[PDB]
Formats: sequence, C-alpha cells, structure tokens
Amino acid sequence: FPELKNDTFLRAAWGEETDYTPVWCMRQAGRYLPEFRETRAAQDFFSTCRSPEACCELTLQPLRRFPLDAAIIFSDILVVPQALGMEVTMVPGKGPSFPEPLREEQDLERLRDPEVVASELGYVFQAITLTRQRLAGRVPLIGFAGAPWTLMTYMVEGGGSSTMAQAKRWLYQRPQASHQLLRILTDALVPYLVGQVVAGAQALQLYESHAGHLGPQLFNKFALPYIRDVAKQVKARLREAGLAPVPMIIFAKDGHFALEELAQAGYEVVGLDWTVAPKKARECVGKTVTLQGNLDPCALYASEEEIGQLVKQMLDDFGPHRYIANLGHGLYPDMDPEHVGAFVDAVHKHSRLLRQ
Amino acid sequence: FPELKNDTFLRAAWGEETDYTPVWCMRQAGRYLPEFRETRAAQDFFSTCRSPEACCELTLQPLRRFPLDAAIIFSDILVVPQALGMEVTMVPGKGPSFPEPLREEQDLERLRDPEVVASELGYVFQAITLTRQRLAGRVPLIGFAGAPWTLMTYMVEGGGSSTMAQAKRWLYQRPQASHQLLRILTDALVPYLVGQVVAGAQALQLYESHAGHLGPQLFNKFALPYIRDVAKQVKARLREAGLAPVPMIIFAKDGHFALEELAQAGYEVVGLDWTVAPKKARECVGKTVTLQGNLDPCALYASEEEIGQLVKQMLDDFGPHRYIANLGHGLYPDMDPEHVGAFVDAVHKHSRLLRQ
Repeated sequence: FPELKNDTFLRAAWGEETDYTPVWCMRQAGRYLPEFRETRAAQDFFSTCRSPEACCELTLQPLRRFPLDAAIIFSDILVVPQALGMEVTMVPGKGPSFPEPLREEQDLERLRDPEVVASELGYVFQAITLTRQRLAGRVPLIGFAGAPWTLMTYMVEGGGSSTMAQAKRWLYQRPQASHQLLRILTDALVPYLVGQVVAGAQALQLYESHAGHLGPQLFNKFALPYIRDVAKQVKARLREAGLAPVPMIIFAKDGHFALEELAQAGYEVVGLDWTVAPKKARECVGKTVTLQGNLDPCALYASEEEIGQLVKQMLDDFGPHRYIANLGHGLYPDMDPEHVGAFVDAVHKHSRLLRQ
Repeated sequence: FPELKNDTFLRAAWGEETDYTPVWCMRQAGRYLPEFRETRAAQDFFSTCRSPEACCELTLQPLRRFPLDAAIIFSDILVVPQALGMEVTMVPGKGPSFPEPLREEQDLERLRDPEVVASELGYVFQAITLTRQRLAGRVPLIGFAGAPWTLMTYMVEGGGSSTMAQAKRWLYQRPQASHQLLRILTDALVPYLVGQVVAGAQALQLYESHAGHLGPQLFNKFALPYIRDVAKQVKARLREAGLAPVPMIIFAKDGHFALEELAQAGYEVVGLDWTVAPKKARECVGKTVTLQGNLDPCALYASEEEIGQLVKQMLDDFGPHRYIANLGHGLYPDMDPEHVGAFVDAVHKHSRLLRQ
C-alpha cells in the first residue's frame, strides 16, 4: 500500500495541529454529480456496490473534481442487514427498501450468524483495496458502517419513517429481543470494520443517523452501550492483528443530548449536525476530541459568495485546532457541484487566512 | 361564558403554585380513539372541521375518557394556508396535501390578503364558542395555530418531507420572497388567534413543529422574529379589545438550540420534546417561564406499570413548580387509550405523592 502524501485529515483527527483545516462531505460521491448517475446507470444499485471497479470509480469521482482531504468509500449502510440475510428491493426510484421487515421476535431466526457476515461482504473489502491503491497515497480513505441502532430501525421499520414508531415500539415492548438484535448487529459490525481496515481503510466512520428519535434514557440503554462496544472490540481485534488503529468517528445526527458521552465513548472524532451551535459542542465534549461538521447542507443553495461567509463564520466558531470541517448531513441530489467546490475552497482559503 | 371550575392548567401556566401537576396531550383528540374514527367517518376531513358540532364532539371525546386538565380545540394547522387560498386534497389515506405548492416567488400572487382571512375561518370561531359552552367550565380550552415557518414549509414543500429542502432552498435563494411569505403568515395568524380568544379560547398554543430543520442562524433570521410578532401583536390587539390576555405556549419541536430565546420571546410556556433533558431545559430558560412536556410518545407502548415509573422520573426532573406535564409530540394513532389513561393517572398520582 502506497505511502500517504496529504495526511492533514488524519493528523487533524488525532488532535495534532495542522497548517489548514481539512474538509470532506458526507455523500461526496452522490447523485448531485452527473458523472455519478451515468455510472449508476451501469446496473441495479446493489451490484454496483457488488462490483469493485464501480465503487472505486464513484469513490474517486468527487476527488477528481475537488481537493477534498479524504475519500470515503462508496457503499450503502444497508449492505450489513442485507449480508445478514434480509432482502432489499429498489422500489419505483424511491430508494432503500426491505419488503419483509422484522416485526415479531421470532423473525430474528431469519438472520445469519453474525460471524460469517464478514465473508459475505468480500466485494467491499475488495473495493477498498482497489481504491486504496488507486488513490495512490493522495488522501486517506475512510471506511464506514451504520451504527447498531440505526440499522435496527431500517430492519424493523423496513423503509424510512418520520417517527421510528415500529422500532421504538420494540424498545418499549420487547427490550430483550431488542437487546438481542442490537448485539447481533454489533457482532456483525466489528468483523466488518476490522475487515475494512485490514483491506486498506485508514479511518472509520460510524453513522447513527437515527439518534434523534431516542431521548437520553433510551439512548443510554440501547444506543450508547453498542456504539461503545463497536469502538472497543474493533480497537482490540486490530491490536491482536498487529495492525495500527485508525481514527474512529461517531456521527450522531440530532444527538446534541448525547455529545457528552459520545466524547467518552472512545471515538477520536465526533460529528455534528448543523443544529448544535459549535461553541456549545466544544463545551459538551471538552478539549480532547476533535469535532467534525457542521454546515447546513442546504447552505449550498446560496451564492458562492454567501457560502464563503457562512463558512468563515463556522470557522471562527470552531477555532483552529481539533476540527475537521464538513456539512451537517450528506449532500442533497440537486446541489450544484460548483457550489460544493466553493464550499471546499472557502474552508481552505479561510482556515489559512485564519492562522496566518 | 361559564365560570371555570378546575383551572390548575392556567395557574400552572402563569407560574403560580398548584396542589398537583396539570396534564394534557397533543392530539388528545386523535385516531388512537375509536370513537374518533366513527365520527371522522361522518365526512371528508376538512368539512369536519367545517362543522362546529363535529369539532366540539371530537374536542370533548377524550375529556369523557380521562380527567385531562385542558381541552385543545380540534383543528388542523392546514386551515390557515387553506384560508389563504391554497387547495388541499386528501390523497389515498396518507393525509394533508397541497397538490399545487408555492415554488416560485410569483406564486405568492395566488394568496388572499392576510386581513380577510379571519373571516374565512368563522367555522372555527364558532366551534370554539360552542365548545367553551359545553365544557361548561370543567377545564380551560386551548386554541391553536401553527407558527409562520412551519406553515411556510407545508406551503412550499406541499406534503411532509424529511429534509425541508425545497423550503430551505427558499430561505437561502429567496430571502426577500421568504420574508414576504412569512410576514403574510404572521399577519394572517394574529387576527386568527385574537379571533379564537374573542370566540372563547382561554390559552393559545403555537406549533413550530419544523424548528429542527433550521439551525441557530436560520432560526433567528426567519423563525424567531415571527414567533415574536405573533406573541407581541396578539397581546396588543387583545388589550385594545378590552379582553384579558391568555397564556401563550410556544412549542418548538427539536428546538433545543433555541430554548434561550424562546424563553424571552414573550410566551408564558415553552414546550419541550423528549430529546431535551428536563434539567438542561430549566437551565436554558431560567426560572420565570413554565415548561411543558415531555414524555416520549412511544413511551405509551410500555406496560402501564412501566409508564408510571418513567412518569415518576420525569416529575423528579422537572420538580414541583412552573411545569405542565405533556408528551414530547402528539399521540400516535395506534396507541392504546388505556395507556393514555395510565399516563394521565400517573401524573396526578405522582405529582401529589411528590408534594405531600
């Protein structure tokens, strides 16, 4: 594996000082890129995806457009439940979909044993190695998965949902089954993440995109302890394996009420959405974790000149050290790539102007 | 108008001490009640609604079931945009819907002059008077509207939406048009709310159910200043009219980042969702506003015995004074009315047990 040239992102992640502020975006490989759609057209979403050459291509597309400071591997968080033996359908251009969600506790019998899963996800490991090779040391490469609770919500709710009602019903009516599912998810995630790193990933992101739906009490019973194991166990297995640990990032969408513990869940970076004021967050987390975020993605709909200023403002709030710039959620499919360019330039231009 | 017997809710609202904790629920008149659906079956949703006798009936249905400490008038927050001249459809049992949403600035020409709106909503005023009479002083009666930004999102987005992207696009690409729409909404809301009170409402609730989608910066530009006018102007007009002011409640769903200003927006009560820890909120608002909330609605899916304890816990957190108990969002349509009963009893049973 090629030696990394730009490593600003990794050093920012670990807390080390840097000459400028690194930047990347969730869903940087996404439908807002025309070239993305002309390469999605190649096949049905989940074998594309299953083709190493195709993921690599997508992963690289934005990097050809913009001096981003990391690449994140192109995948869907649904691969994991799918590897567990849950059938996905691509319903009338409306996206991810389990036609037969888990509803009663017996349903759990349907699932694969968690340890074999890693072997079902060999195409991903392959795509990572492919991609780590072709970036050829330009920037580091982030692997990723969705956090146990999040996946649980997709498996139980089937599609997406405004309230997570079916899923929370499980939490309140079937605590044990819930604990059982969550454990299965954790034990699946660990070997998948270790895998990614063994396969060449240099940083790992965990997405808890459905944090918001839980409150403090639920979140500590059913989200936290699992968010914590993943970090714990992944760090261990890497050690036993003689491999260097990679920086880990928890991103709890709408998890303002959780920042305190996330800072001590043993992740190196904590992702923020745009609804947490940056200073409030620094406060909540203290000074030995790095923060990432948190421009409102919609902000990109503004002029490039307006974009610059909002960015300037964001930087002032987070300050020089311990900070990786990013949006508050992934890019939207109707965003203009020229405005993403603007966003990227503004971070760089202004983080330097901030120091010098 | 009949003299009010139980007024615990009003005295709690104003900050005055009380022997127990008053309680009510958003959507207490809702599809979780069987009798609600056998009376919804009477006609298509919006003339039912347009029939005073029918709203009154719905408004009263839960009060016959449970010792609630207020009644809230049955209505939809969509009446206002509708009165402004926007056509609603009831699409295949999936709910509220504007088939032709506002998309470009010219669209605004379609809207009625805000001052005449009040006269289009005469059925509501009527339903209030009817209902104030039939409660016959048992508990106070809350009127309600949706806050300017929220309505804006429905008018621009048409249906409901995970991201509010179309709407936020407006905020970022058409600040003036946005300001213009928001103003029209404010000027519509004020005479509608005054109306409700003139018609017999004793407390008013404002719903900013789409606060979460804005961050601090957006929220202060485009939500706050309007939330503030409504309160301001409504209080004035009531004074000019020789009428007593009623307690006002702002409920910003997911508005944790906003609590500070909402406490000084000049509302008497501030509504909380279940994602704000009660103590954190008391902190943010200080000690001269009353808080309301904030049990996670899904909590009702638990046993009645589990319900009791979670409630006990909530009470301990909020403490005796300056507090109206309630859920974090409205009830869900598959909840068991016997568990709502449990929720109501537990507040009462435990708020007393707390004092004595």
